[PDB]
Formats: sequence, structure tokens, C-alpha cells
Amino acid sequence: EARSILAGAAEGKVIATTEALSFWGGVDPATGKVIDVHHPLHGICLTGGVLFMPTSRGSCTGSGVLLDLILTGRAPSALVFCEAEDVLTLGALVAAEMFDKALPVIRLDTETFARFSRAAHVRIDQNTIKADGVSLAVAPPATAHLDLTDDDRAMLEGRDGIAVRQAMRIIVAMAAQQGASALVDVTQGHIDGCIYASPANLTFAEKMADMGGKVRVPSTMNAISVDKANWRAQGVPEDFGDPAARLADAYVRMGCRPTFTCSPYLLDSAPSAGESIGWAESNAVIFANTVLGARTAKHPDFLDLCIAMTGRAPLSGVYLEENRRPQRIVDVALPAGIDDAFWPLVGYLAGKAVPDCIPLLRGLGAAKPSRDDLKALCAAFGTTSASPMLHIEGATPEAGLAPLETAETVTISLEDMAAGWSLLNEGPEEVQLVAIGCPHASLEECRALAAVFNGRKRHADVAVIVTAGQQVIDAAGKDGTLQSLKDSGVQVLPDLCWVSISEPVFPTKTRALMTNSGKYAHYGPGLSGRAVRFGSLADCVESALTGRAVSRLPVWLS
Ligand code: FES
Ligand code: NA
Repeated sequence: EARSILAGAAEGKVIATTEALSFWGGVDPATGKVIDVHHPLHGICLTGGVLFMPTSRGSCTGSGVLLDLILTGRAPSALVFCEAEDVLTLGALVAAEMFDKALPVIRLDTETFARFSRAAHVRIDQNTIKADGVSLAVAPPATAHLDLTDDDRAMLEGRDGIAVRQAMRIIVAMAAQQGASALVDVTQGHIDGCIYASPANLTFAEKMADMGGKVRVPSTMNAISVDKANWRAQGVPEDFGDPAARLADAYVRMGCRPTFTCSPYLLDSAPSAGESIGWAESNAVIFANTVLGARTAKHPDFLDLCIAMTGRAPLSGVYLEENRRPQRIVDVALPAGIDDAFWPLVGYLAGKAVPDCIPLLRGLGAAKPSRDDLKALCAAFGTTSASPMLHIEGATPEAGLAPLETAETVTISLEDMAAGWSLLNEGPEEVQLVAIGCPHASLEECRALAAVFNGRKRHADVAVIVTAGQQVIDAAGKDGTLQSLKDSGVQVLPDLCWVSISEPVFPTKTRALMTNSGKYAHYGPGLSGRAVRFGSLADCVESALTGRAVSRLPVWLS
């Protein structure tokens, strides 16, 4: 079978892979080249080709990256998946709805996906897809068999303005390709497209704001690409900082709260269990479903604003209880003597083992991970998987849900962990930067960082930078944690995250960095061009003191 998701026609090289790719962090919008150093397609330029991959993974920001690639002509000619997909499909949907450029997206059956992937040339139209001259019928897009309340139809008819109508059109089209049957109310939103990942990110926000866009539910804002109050004094180039600040300005104007944080679940406004929200940012989505028991799909950038403007989201995916049941079982080895570095590594490896469905992690309940531990795990899980949630037996409030009767069992062994640890430590021992706070550090994290520092001060050659939300930095000033960190030579930066940081705030002298973030360990090398080392919090501080990160497997892997 061949299903048309978004109509259109294309032709070019078959660029095929069996592993999902995040377009934000994995594809350079300036060149169209794969920059994920851990992906098989690394170094390949995707422009003009027909990309064959099972689905997407990682960042909600891939929609803005694809939209920019479409606007500059550097995009692939088309996208072929073999499973459900939202992020790239939404990006191509925004391109057709608001920007003229039709990129075709087709979902295949698995075996015709494997057959067509080993091909050399592929062509598409509204009718057919050819793999060297093996024409196959493409079934038309799925009919929207959706409920629309009277207020839904009224918004869709333009009774709340053109911006609200354009939001509803995108939501209804996304609901149609997701096979939904209705929309669902959301109580709050979290906008992720406020990162300046590409010029198109700003173009979309200004176009929605100039059409009258305003959010209907309380909506927070994710990390942005400037220290909003200080980027001019920091020497950030005007060519970058001005549109980056204007992008954040556009969403504040549309009524979003200027929280500028990728850990909104740490704010006083965090949702509770059973609450239906509309969140983007993959780590926050995963944390909201996994840890808090709230409900939100992993909404791509741009769709988050649409949901916030309407207060409505497609009733599909993990909004429904049946779709929250574990879809695969993962038996994780529990070695003795685990520290904080265990949890991001497990999340990273769990996503590689379960990249396309919801896992239940077994064998870890007695370990009692902190909220920060689960925070690091969910963030790392997001980088290697597409799923919006996971379960941890004996840790997360919904882990008792009956696994689906299709659920298979896989393992994460000690050998799996040693390979992953080495995978994330492809760098030297000399480091000039310690990167903490991806996602944004909690107050407990900043206090734990100061406790490990024990009043010492960093090596002069090693910068130590912590990214956190403004509200955490405000609280760290009250209880004295901030001054203690600055006593040790640590810089605490608001608004920015390591995903969005750039020179010169990212010190240009840096050749290698160490981080305690599994997420940034994966994305860091391609985003920064530097070598990246991964370790525990104390491994980071020791690197900060000595200038050096000892190349070694951890205590619990020896
Ligand atoms: S912006 Fe995604 S984790 Fe900080
Ligand atoms: Na991600």
C-alpha cells in the first residue's frame, strides 16, 4: 500500500535509512546536510533527494527546519515514511497552507518501504510513485471524519479572525492524517518555535502575529536563542540576535508568557495528572506525560501556537488512555553503585531500543530516581525516539497500565550501557568548557552543583556555564546558590539552552566540552563543531577544577 499524506510531485535520488532523524540538530538548514554525528546519513546532503526513513525522532523544531529548507530550495524533494509521523509532516503542511510550497509526503507499508529504499531513483505525482520503474498506486489523503463542535466550525469559518481560522485549518488537517475523530480542549500551552533555528521560524511567527494571532489559553514559552536582556552586551552578532530577539518578541505579543525555559514543568503553572495540555518541546512533552501524568501529544513547532490560539488539539495519540498503555517492554539492567549519569544514559538507550512506540522500563523501581534524574532521562529519551511518553515500573504514576497484548520484550544490558557510554564520549580528555542545564537546570540541580564545587573555584582555562530558567535564577539569588556558583567562577545564563546557544556566548576558544546532559551529548558535536564528552555531575565539576575529563567507564560499569 501507498498512502498520500500531503499531495505533490517530486523526483530525485533515493536517500534511505532505517534510523529516524531529527531535522533540528540533525540537518543543517544552511546547507541541507545531515549533521547528526551518530546517524548513518551523516555528511549526506539531502537537497533534491527523496528521503526514505521510517519516521522522525527528536526535536519538535524539525518542522521549522524543514519549512526553511523548503523556502530556500535546499529541502529534500519528498519524504517517504513507513509509520506515523508528525513533525516533518506538519512542517510541509505549513509550507502548503501558508507558503506555497508543496512537498509530497507518502506513508508506505513496511515491506514496500524496504523494497523502495534499496532503489536508486524515485518519482512521485498525485497518482503514482515509481521506484526505478515499479509504479505503485498512491491512495488519496485520508478524509477528515471529525466531530466539529459549533465553536470549532465557527473558528473554521473565520468568526474569530483569519489567524484563528488558519490555526484551525492546520489542526483539522493534522487530526485527519492522525485518523482522529474529534478535537480535545487543552487547558494551557507551551510554545517551542520561539527558538531561532532558522529564518522561517521568525517568518511564521510574524505572519501569524500580523494576521491578529493571540493565544486563548495560558501559554508559556520554551528556550530562546538569545539571552533576551543581555545579548547585545554579550557581543552576539546583530545579524543573529536581532531576528532571534524579534522571534521571542512575536510570541510575547501574541500573549505568551515570557518564561523562556525548556523546563516549564518546574514552574508554578505546571500541570497535574490527567490534565489535557498542548505542549511542544520534546523533553517537556515526555516529562509531562511520563512523570506528571498529564496528557499531551508531542506537538511540532507551529502546531503548538495553533493549539494555543484555539484551545483545541487533535484527540489522538496519548490524549487517549488506550494509547498510553505500554507498547513494548524493556528489561533494564540495574548495576550496583549507579549515580546521576545512569539515568540520561538509560533514557538515551531506551529510545534507541524503542524508537517508535511507548516503552515500559522494568527493573529500576528500587533505584528511586529523583525528579532531576527523570528529567535527564526523558530529555535523553527524546533525542533517540519519536514517542511522547514512557513508563518506568515503580517510579511513574501510570506504569501499572496493562501493556498492550502486542507488546514485545527487549533488554538493555550492561554491554549496551558500556557501548552507549563510549558512543557519547568521542572526544579528548582536555576540555575548555563544562555545559550544564540541558534541559534548563532546576534549583535542586544548581544547589547540587554548588555542593559538589565545595567552595573551590574552576580552572582558569575551563569555562563553566549553566543554563536555567529565569525563575530558577531568581530563586538561586535568594537562597545564596547563585553567588556561590559565581564564587566558583560559574556563569548562570537565562533564556538560552545549549541547543540554542551560539558564539561568542559559547566561548570560541572551545575545542572540547563536557556535559552531564545525554541530550546535549548527542546533539552537541553537530551543533557546535566541538568534541563532546559525557559524564556525571561530579565528572563535570572535576573537569572544571582540573581542566580535564578522565576517559574511563563509570563505577557502575567497571
Ligand atoms: S531547548 Fe530543548 S532541552 Fe533546552
Ligand atoms: Na530531541
